Amino acid sequence: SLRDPAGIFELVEVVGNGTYGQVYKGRHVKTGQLAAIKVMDVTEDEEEEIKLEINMLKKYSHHRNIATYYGAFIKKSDDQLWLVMEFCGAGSITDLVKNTKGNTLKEDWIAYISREILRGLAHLHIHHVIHRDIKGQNVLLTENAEVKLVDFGVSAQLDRTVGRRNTFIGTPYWMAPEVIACDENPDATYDYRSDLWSCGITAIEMAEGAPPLCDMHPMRALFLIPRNPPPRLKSKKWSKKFFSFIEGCLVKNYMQRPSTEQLLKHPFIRDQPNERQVRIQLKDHIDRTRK
Ligand SMILES: CNC(=O)c1c(C(N)=O)nc2n1[C@H]1C[C@H](C1)c1ccc(C#CC(C)(C)c3ncc(C)o3)cc1-2
Repeated sequence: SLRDPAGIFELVEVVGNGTYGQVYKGRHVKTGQLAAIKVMDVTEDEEEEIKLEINMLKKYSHHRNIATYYGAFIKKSDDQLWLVMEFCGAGSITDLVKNTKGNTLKEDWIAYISREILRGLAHLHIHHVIHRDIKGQNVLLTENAEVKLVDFGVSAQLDRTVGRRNTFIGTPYWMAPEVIACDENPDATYDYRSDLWSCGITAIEMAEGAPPLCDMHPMRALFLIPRNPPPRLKSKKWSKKFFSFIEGCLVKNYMQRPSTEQLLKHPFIRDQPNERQVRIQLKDHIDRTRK
């Protein structure tokens, strides 16, 4: 039932990569409006599973902190599946830190971005959806400094032979301990609280420019996350509220880790006086980097 994108959408250039496939800057032919397009090689037997993934994307993307779902297309050739969503022109928060002097963001910026992540997560969690891949690369900015989540998990449940696009393991650095299977955790599953650990790692990334364990081989990092104590910010310059926020996100045992609603009520998230100027400071930084 998925039509060919010819005359509807066109690919302009590559903007990045997912765990599988590539993400392009795309254009709606008739209006010229931009859209981001996730292009992945798919076989004709993957079709039934993809249709189930589509309905999940459509249903839970209707929130201002989640990139909006536009539509799905199959470019016949293996064939290509095109997942069309809202374009977030200012790129990822990973790019934002990398393109800032000293590779560090102001604490009030971290507070604003983290709250927006948490609001997007709260919307997903209330609908029984775990994001499963929160990281700076999956947290995007638009031209008017709006924060949007991308690439929330839509797979599994069919017991089938997992399709090629779902056979890859991404980066481990933002993974919660409980998600990594070991001798004491044979069936390591995602809990909604696994996203909160990832949110905490993302705040360290905004603060230091890199997640903890960045100097290690990804396989070595995967082994250390379940064994290592909660990660900490290296500098002492940070406020007591920021250290307390990181502590909450990064409670080692997920069983005592706070919920998304509890973390949205944390003073570092809840008490944002300079909220108005932060959004202005971000918009001005977006334009400064663009040119
Ligand atoms: C400048 N923009 C981007 O770089 C940009 C944009 C975007 N939407 O603009 N999207 C991405 N990127 C980067 C590549 C990687 C991060 C990346 C990686 C994965 C994805 C994605 C995705 C899907 C599953 C299609 C989605 N998410 C939300 C919905 C409704 O559907 C998107 C992106």
